[PDB]
Amino acid sequence: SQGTFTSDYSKYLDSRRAQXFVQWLMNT
Repeated sequence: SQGTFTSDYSKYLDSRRAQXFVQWLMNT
């Protein structure tokens, strides 16, 4: 099963996506 490295990397990717969304929400 995915270890801490892979799971933490996925949380990092999720953080990038969520920040992506934050930016989109402000865009016009």
